[PDB]
Amino acid sequence: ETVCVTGASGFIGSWLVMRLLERGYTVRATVRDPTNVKKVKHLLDLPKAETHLTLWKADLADEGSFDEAIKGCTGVFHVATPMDFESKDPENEVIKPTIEGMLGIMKSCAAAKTVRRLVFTSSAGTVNIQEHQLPVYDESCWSDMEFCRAKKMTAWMYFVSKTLAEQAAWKYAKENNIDFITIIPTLVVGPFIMSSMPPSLITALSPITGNEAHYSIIRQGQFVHLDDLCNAHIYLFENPKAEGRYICSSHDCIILDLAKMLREKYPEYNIPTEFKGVDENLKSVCFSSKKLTDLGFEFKYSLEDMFTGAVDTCRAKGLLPPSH
Ligand SMILES: NC(=O)c1ccc[n+]([C@@H]2O[C@H](COP(=O)([O-])OP(=O)(O)OC[C@H]3O[C@@H](n4cnc5c(N)ncnc54)[C@H](OP(=O)(O)O)[C@@H]3O)[C@@H](O)[C@H]2O)c1
Ligand SMILES: O=C1C[C@@H](c2ccc(O)c(O)c2)Oc2cc(O)cc(O)c21
Repeated sequence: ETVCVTGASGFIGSWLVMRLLERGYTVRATVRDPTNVKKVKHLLDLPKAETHLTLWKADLADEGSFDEAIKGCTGVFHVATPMDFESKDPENEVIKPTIEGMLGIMKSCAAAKTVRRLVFTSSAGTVNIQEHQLPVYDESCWSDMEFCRAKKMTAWMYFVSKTLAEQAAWKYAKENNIDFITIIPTLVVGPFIMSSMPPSLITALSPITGNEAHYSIIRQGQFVHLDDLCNAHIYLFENPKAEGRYICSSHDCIILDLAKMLREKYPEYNIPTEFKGVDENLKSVCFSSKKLTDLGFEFKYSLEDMFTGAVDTCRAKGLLPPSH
């Protein structure tokens, strides 16, 4: 069957396309710019690309731009999203196109008549952005927008756009009887096929690069392997019993435990031993994937698997130095 993957050039998007083509799907992959060789070469080099992959030019900012790609598809994976954390105009450059792009794709789907299920890749930032952290989060939990806008932590604008897009999407879905599923990943770590630094790995490997601004996301961190996440996407698209939101998260630990793991695996890098405002008594915060595992889904990868995959790929591609 024929599925549309939005944001196919990205970290998650490109791996998903790979796994979909591997599974025998016909894939329509969207990108903003098909003349960009660094964005498309990795898609075209995929096994089955010549015969089973087409590229479509589309932007979330343009009304109706996903109309042609979606017509004829039996499913849609909406993975694309504005990823700028440092935007000087957050409302127009990030928040607004995320929500209207999302609703636009849902309408593009309704207009197609062929789409049997829309799978939206949401974000853990729609779940646990509040002042007090619960010990365990599930699918009933939503982020606090007032707190998010006021605190203005790293990625606040991104957290707001994702939260607002998902809530708007559920409203549209309930009112128009659209078979709609969302997947909520935590921090996605692993090897990848794209040629530039995946945004999440800026966060995940902060302990190695010393990027302190990203510490706030991993302070009480939750993680999932790229390949487990993409298999969860395919699983929930194919599983007829699937409904509502699904958390997809396999591990949790505080920055201290993560930095420990990395020092032990990578002695060549300068990884801190102490982090300001963080003690051994800091509670680990868990995202519960029980709804997903209850369906029959199995995670296959460990925290060590994720990070070795990520660092090894970064090295291979010259995105991390060999040592410090
Ligand atoms: N990775 C994680 O840790 C993580 C965790 C939770 C949720 N997520 C979600 O997973 C999805 C993919 O994340 P990612 O890590 O793969 O990020 P990524 O590498 O930045 O991929 C995002 C893709 O979106 C596309 N895009 C950006 N702006 C667009 C626009 N205005 N119109 C159309 N496409 C646009 C870009 O493709 P082009 O530049 O080629 O057009 C980019 O390749 C996002 O929805 C994100 O919210 C990611
Ligand atoms: O989309 C995400 C997930 C996000 C995150 C992970 C775990 C949490 O508890 C949480 O509130 C948010 O962190 C990210 C960091 C990035 O650099 C890129 C992302 O897409 C994300």
